[PDB]
Amino acid sequence: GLISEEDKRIIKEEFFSKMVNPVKLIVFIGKEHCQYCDQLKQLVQELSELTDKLSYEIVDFDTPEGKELAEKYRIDRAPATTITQDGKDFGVRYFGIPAGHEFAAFLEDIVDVSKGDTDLMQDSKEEVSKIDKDVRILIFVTPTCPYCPLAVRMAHKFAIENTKAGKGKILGDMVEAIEYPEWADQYNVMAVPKIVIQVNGEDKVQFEGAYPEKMFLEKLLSALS
Repeated sequence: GLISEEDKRIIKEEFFSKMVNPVKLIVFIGKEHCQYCDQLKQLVQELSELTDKLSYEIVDFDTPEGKELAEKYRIDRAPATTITQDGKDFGVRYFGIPAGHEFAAFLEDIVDVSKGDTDLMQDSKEEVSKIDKDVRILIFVTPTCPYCPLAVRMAHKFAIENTKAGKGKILGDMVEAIEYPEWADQYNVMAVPKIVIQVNGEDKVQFEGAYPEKMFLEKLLSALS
């Protein structure tokens, strides 16, 4: 009972009732960094039981088949969850448990991936549609940070539109800092959210705070230079 019966009802009528295409949550789990693996596994299961348009699959990252699946979905470590549209990679990932304020953002991502659509401004979709370089966006957060979801959701919408444009080169990765301290220490994460925009594997831009759509995009674009 990780999710109460009342919440299940609310999740179904407020979120999953808007789903269109089936969504599959592919969760990679290994023997490292997963103090909250049981909750993560129980979580994706409880959500999947809410609708026939949502399913999950727990993948063992510590095995050769698991590693290969990880490569196909561009996942380099576990725990990690990629929200796919019936297996199709949209670059919407969560590294760690989506607890606290990140829970609602997780639910919305499922819907947006189901619909394969976002509410970004037209100007922003047109720009994001032109991006043709491997872009990885890290969003360091904590379950307690109320603004963090905004940054996670913004990067994810960028990933979705870039997938819709037929590029599929933008990866939006929410990183739960409490579970990935070493990774967070790597970018001197203090205040959250902390955004790191990488192009072709190398860091190019870094900032703190949930930047509005136009400014977040401005930072993404400058990173591509």
